[PDB]
Amino acid sequence: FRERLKELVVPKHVMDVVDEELSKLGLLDNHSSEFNVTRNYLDWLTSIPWGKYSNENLDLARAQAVLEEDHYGMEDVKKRILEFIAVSQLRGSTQGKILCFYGPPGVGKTSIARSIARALNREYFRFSVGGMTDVAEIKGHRRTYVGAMPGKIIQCLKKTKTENPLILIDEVDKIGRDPSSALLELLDPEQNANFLDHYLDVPVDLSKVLFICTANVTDTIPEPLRDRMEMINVSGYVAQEKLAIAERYLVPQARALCGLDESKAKLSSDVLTLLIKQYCRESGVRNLQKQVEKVLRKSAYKIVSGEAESVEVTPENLQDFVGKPVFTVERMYDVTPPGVVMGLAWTAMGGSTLFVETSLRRPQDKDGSLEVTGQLGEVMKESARIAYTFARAFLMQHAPANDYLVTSHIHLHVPEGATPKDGPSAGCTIVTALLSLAMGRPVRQNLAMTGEVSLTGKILPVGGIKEKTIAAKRAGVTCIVLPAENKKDFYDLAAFITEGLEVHFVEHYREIFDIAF
Amino acid sequence: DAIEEKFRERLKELVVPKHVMDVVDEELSKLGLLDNHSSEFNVTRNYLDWLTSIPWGKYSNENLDLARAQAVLEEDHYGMEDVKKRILEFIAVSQLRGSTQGKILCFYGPPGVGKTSIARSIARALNREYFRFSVGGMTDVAEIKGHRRTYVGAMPGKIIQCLKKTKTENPLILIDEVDKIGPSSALLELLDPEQNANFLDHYLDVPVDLSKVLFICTANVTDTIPEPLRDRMEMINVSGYVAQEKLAIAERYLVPQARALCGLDESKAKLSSDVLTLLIKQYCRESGVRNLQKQVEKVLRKSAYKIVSGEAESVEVTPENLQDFVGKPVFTVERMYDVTPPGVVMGLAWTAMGGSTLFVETSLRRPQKDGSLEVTGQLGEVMKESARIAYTFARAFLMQHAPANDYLVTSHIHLHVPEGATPKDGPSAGCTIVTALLSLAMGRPVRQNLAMTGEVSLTGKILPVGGIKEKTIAAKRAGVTCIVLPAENKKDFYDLAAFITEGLEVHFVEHYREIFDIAF
Amino acid sequence: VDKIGRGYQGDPSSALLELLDPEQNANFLDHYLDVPVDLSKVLFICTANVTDTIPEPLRDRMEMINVSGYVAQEKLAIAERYLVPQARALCGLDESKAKLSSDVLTLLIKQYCRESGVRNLQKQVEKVLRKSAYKIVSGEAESVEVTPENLQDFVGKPVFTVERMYDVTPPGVVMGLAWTAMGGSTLFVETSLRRPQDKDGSLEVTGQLGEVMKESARIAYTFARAFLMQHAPANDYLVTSHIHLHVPEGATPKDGPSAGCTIVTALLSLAMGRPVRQNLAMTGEVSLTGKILPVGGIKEKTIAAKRAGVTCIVLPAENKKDFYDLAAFITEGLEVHFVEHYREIFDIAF
Amino acid sequence: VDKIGDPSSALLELLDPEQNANFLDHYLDVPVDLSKVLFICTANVTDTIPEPLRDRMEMINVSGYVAQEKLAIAERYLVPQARALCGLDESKAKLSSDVLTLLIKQYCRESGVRNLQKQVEKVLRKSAYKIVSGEAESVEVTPENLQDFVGKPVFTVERMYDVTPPGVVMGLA
Ligand SMILES: Nc1ncnc2c1ncn2[C@@H]1O[C@H](COP(=O)(O)OP(=O)(O)OP(=O)(O)O)[C@@H](O)[C@H]1O
Ligand SMILES: *[B]([O])([O])[C]([C][C]([C])[C])[N]C(=O)[C]([C]C1=[C][C]=[C][C]=[C]1)[N]C(=O)C1=[C]N=[C][C]=N1
Ligand SMILES: *[B]([O])([O])[C]([C][C]([C])[C])[N]C(=O)[C]([C]C1=[C][C]=[C][C]=[C]1)[N]C(=O)C1=[C]N=[C][C]=N1
Ligand SMILES: *[B]([O])([O])[C]([C][C]([C])[C])[N]C(=O)[C]([C]C1=[C][C]=[C][C]=[C]1)[N]C(=O)C1=[C]N=[C][C]=N1
Ligand SMILES: Nc1ncnc2c1ncn2[C@@H]1O[C@H](COP(=O)(O)OP(=O)(O)O)[C@@H](O)[C@H]1O
Ligand SMILES: [Mg+2]
Repeated sequence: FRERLKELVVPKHVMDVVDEELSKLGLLDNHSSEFNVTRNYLDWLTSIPWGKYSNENLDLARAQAVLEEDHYGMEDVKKRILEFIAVSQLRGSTQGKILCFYGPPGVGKTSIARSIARALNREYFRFSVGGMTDVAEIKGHRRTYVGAMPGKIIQCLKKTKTENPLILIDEVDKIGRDPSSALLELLDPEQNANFLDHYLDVPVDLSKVLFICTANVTDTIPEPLRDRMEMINVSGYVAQEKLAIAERYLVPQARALCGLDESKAKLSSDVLTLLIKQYCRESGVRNLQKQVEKVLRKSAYKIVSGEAESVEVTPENLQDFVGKPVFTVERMYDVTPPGVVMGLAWTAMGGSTLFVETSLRRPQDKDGSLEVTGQLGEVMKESARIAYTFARAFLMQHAPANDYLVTSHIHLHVPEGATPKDGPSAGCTIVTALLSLAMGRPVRQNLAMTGEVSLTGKILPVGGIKEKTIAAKRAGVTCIVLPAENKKDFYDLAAFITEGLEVHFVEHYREIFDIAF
Repeated sequence: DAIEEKFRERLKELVVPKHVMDVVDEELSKLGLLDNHSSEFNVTRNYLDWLTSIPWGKYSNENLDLARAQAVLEEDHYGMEDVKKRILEFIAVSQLRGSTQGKILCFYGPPGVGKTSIARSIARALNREYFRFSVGGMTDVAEIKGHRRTYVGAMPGKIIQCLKKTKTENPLILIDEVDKIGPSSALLELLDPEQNANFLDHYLDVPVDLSKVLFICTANVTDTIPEPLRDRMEMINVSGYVAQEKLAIAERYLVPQARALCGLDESKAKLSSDVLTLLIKQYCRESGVRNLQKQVEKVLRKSAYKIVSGEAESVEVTPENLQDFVGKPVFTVERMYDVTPPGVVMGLAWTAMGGSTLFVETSLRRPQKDGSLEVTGQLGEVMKESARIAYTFARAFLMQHAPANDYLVTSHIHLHVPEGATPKDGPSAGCTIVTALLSLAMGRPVRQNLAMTGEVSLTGKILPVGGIKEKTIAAKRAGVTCIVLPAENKKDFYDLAAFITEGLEVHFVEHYREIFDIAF
Repeated sequence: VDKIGRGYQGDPSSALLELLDPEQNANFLDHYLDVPVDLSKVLFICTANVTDTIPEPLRDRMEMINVSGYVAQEKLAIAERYLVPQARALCGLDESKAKLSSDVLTLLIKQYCRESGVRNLQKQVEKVLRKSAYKIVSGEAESVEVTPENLQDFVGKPVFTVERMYDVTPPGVVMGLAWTAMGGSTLFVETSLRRPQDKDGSLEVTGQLGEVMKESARIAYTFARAFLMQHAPANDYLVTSHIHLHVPEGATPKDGPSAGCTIVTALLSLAMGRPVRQNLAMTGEVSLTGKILPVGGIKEKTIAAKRAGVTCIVLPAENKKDFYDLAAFITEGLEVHFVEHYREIFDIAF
Repeated sequence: VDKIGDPSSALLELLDPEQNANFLDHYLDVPVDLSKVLFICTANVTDTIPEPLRDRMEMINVSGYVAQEKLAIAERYLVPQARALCGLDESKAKLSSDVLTLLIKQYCRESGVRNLQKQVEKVLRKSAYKIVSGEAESVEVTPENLQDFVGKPVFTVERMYDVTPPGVVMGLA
């Protein structure tokens, strides 16, 4: 009854509400519907914590030791959390921000939230806005409908019993059809102080909550939401990074979940590099986690079934635990013919490498044409047209007797003809492929290039230098050609990502021609 | 019975009209006959709760001191001249007629230019009550007009809830994002001085008097607003700020507020004007100070960390060490061509994020039966048709000027506008395309620091264009020293601040012959 | 009534079919009363902007009567007889403290307020009046006068200033008239040789033309060929030349079956190397054999012609009733020629 | 579980092993420990609304059956149960192996046995009628009268060509 509120610091308006609802409760009689609906209303109103904050430890070094020990890498998230702690110290009060991590699947966006709430000692709640289409799942129903529930944030405040509980909203890319309004008001510093749930009319404060959001790509998020939160990039890992993550975090966790311990089941680091290079193709450690779980589960069975008293997974018997090595190519061409050139692409899942093939379409050396296939977007077809024009101009100025590309009928294809692809990059790639076909020369053998081209030959910047460079390193390239204006993007990469890479920053195509031949 | 007294007491400080009093008496006498357990009693008590929580005569005591209100406005925002002049005229009229009043305004402009915050500043300057009301993406008319008492989940809609929350009958309601409304025929009644005096909410079933509410709508564009709704409300433009205004805003409003938000002191964290100019010029590219606020907050956060953690006792940010806080510059090019080849010409464009500079490149698709022109660069249909017009006029002009050229009628040309991923549109760049074609044909480059904008017709007439301010700013920023505008944009250009048109040798033209004699 | 929601759950425009039945109003059955109520003595008045959005069964029960817009003279009368006095009653000013002379109001209508309604004129009037009130109550003045020179200091910069692209027409252009919501509008039709020689010819059109207008261009091109063949059988222009036709202001979309005669005249003037009469607008749909067919919006087109300084207007002969139903001040100084076939337009224009 | 309608958060809380020990139901005010019950859930597509379920739910994929496995299933489990349901027995109505392979190959090609079950029930109902009415004191189904029981074959010869001319080549879909 009224004892659930003597520990709470109840506001005045909600005090009037609970008083008038107590009057209604007392005037009504038992075993009646109205009695029960008022009972539920008052129970919900007296279950909300109206004045309490969780004791938040603003100690810097302890929180840094907490964060740095349960998650590898991810410097941006930890730096932002430490600055958050510093600002909370200076302000003297417990404050709240709105953050958003975006990155490929399985890079720690969800577990870093839990470790963060453990560091700040706040509570923790998670709920996904993925498939929801009606706003009553957040704002709640109304007290009049036959089945009435107060939503999914009042439930947070009730079960956590706090006013700053670090709500994590997973997967805000997926949104039905628009609850984005309720989302924004929930994620707005001007609409947070008063929330006004639908079930219980009285508003509640949310300006102390720490809203963390996780997405895979920023563009599917509504533009209104793309301004009420900061954007921290959680990036994918490399082979050695994945291996460190595996050894230090995945094997212990999966093992302690399966029941075994360090003696009864081991995984040599060579087995882990096998499960990384071949049995997995990703920028995260999700499928790697599944593979390690499968290995340890079969190990647990072989233990309990009495086939062996301890298992040591080696490269010699990994097949008995996972089967055959999918992904045993790692790049289409090993030695490129005169017509094909390696290019770099990227997407939300991470970087990727692709090739641009050219060929003659009719048997000779009335102008030539250029067929283009490969499920290419409109921008990519226009870039191919620009590349064709500039390649003809360049071949005329450099080898005025070739006559190729002027009388020849060419066909240009980008393999994997099933997957669609777009973008203004690979213009320099298309120019290089056409010129190498016209000259009958193959380009340097481990070489990838990325960069937009213009009708006069200038090389314009591109995007996603980090992921493209990761993919080029993984595909085993030694040289790489970039636009000169992406130097600042390239030199933000860690020192171990750009070790065996010979880099060239160019402004005009003549430099790319000098490099590729 | 005590609820009869509670309802009859709420209407003591109110001057209730006659029809509302009739409805209240009927509903009270009806409530005095129901059973406290039936749903009829619940719905009648809800009706009498909503009927008495309307401020039937309660007005707020507005501040009508012009000097006090001007001082309030001038110390909350910066340079919103038209909005402040409008509110001062509003006060002047309310003072000259002695009674309160209501209007329906619409502030429209690019994002982040303080449209939705000047509303709160005005509500404070006027001593009104402020209410937020978002309409973007709304689809249900029952949010404006409500449902009957009959239905279960029945609320009286947003305006009645406003009147109940603000407790005054002349609040300031900010109908936000009327250009993105999904439903809009209810607003035709909400804000229409004819019907406005008797607004019928479907729940109350008794008309309210919104004739003294100051409605303020915000939008980014006026093209997506229905024509009658644009006919109802008054449009007031809130344009984006130039670099100097952005600097003044950062120095006066953004850095102090971000220090307050980060819990700093002025002695601890300092940002010189050079650092702020560097931010504005290189780390953010938009019309209003919205990303600049984020950059300032980031710098101050990293300063707070360097202090609390124990690095230093004071942080003094310089244009040198600014990298250690926000990283490397983002927009440090300012121009694609330094010396234009014989076939490229610099044009001007603009968007909601300010103005831009783009070049029109041309070249030969085939060596040395007529010619063709292939255009690429993600051009809209208007831009492609302008390219066709430019091609035809360039052919005719070169025929009349150099009759023995034979170019432009026998050559196959490719025309490109770089940044091939960016979609472009608009009838301008006609003169730019004509100049590109003629320069490629004659083998001559244009004047070296020259930008031109203007729609061309089939006989060579230069027609007016839009966004002279933004194009002029972008040309000045890109190091342009000669600008060629249409003659009918002369007043648009001369109504610009003196610090924009300072070092620009401008030329106003009517026919293309004048542009040709300039550019060559 | 043209804005009722036809939602997934609810179509009230079908429940109106009983409320507005001239014969079945006498027994209108409400679902709460369950007793028919005689409604045949009620004066129902509906208001709409567009008529086609009302279902035909419903549109048949109403007596649709039209409330047209206002021409400049009616707008000036409305202003100085209802708007300025009401604006003064609102802003609490007096006739003696700020006077809006008829010259100022005429200029304000001519340059700023051009649509059919009278709702923007109200806003400009009260803008002037509130700026005067702020000058007065702030002590910057004790009385304000608004003249046609300091008007731009009150309302801003004019919105309409040119009214005419070409003042003297070259051998390829010809003036046509259009219907707009902001009064009428004048537009020209430019034609130009596209290739360096006077294997057949071709016509390319630009200017954001609708489908009906492109078809009108095709028909006008065919008839222009036929007419120039019968008239000057040795011209050979329009048969082997590559023409480009442009309706300037290439950003705004334009449509309609009019401008047939305009396009024929443009092509013929280009072929003969002759400009048309220097103050001559024309409008009319042409057919494949040359017949000039009726058009719409005669009031607006005539207003726009008279406003752009046109002295000779040409209309189809079946628009004579439309033209002579216009007020006396609209059609007083215009030499109008009504035509049935195109040959008459050719004789007028040359 | 993917045909569920708030029941989503209710299940999300129920399956949780930290809220498992205290499951207070609205009828019994007394809590009950459910930390010893074993929960299994089945579905057909993993495109249901809650994603944090799939974080706690361990997905296992039950693939289809090739024709041999379907025939073995039909001979061992399906036909006995259908006989039990129709009241027949192996002496009265017999379904040989070749007729079952024919039935699978020409009528039921999906990944499950939902269609083959209805087909064998159809055969057994026709057989029950034939033995009760008196057309035959015992029925023997054979690949030359199965259509008299189930109607026309659904699938066909599967080879448009037997010997390919110079132009045509067989691909697989
Ligand atoms: N001239 C100015 N003076 C002071 N502050 C300003 C000014 N312009 C913008 N701001 C600041 O910008 C911030 C946000 O601006 P606001 O959200 O009002 O922009 P907006 O135009 O409403 O954006 P949107 O159209 O997207 O709603 C406010 O905190 C405000 O202080
Ligand atoms: B480039 O950076 O623009 C690049 C060119 C690529 C087609 C060789 N495009 C991409 O990488 C796109 C993403 C994108 C970039 C820029 C604009 C629009 C889209 N990714 C892909 O095309 C792709 C295709 N298959 C697999 C992975 N990624
Ligand atoms: B012009 O004013 O028409 C201009 C031509 C430009 C492509 C050289 N176009 C634009 O300025 C458009 C805005 C617009 C104006 C008029 C009608 C429709 C649209 N802006 C852009 O195309 C653009 C492209 N890239 C970056 C920024 N703006
Ligand atoms: B005509 O009367 O059809 C005319 C042809 C004009 C392009 C020379 N068209 C219009 O008047 C249209 C309205 C219309 C009337 C009748 C049928 C279809 C359409 N208006 C416009 O074309 C226009 C032109 N410029 C600006 C705005 N509107
Ligand atoms: N640095 C890391 N240390 C430990 N675990 C990691 C790390 N990076 C990723 N993981 C693993 O990734 C998984 C979480 O991925 P998540 O961020 O949920 O991806 P998504 O939400 O995009 O599917 C966890 O199993 C976690 O163990
Ligand atoms: Mg706004």
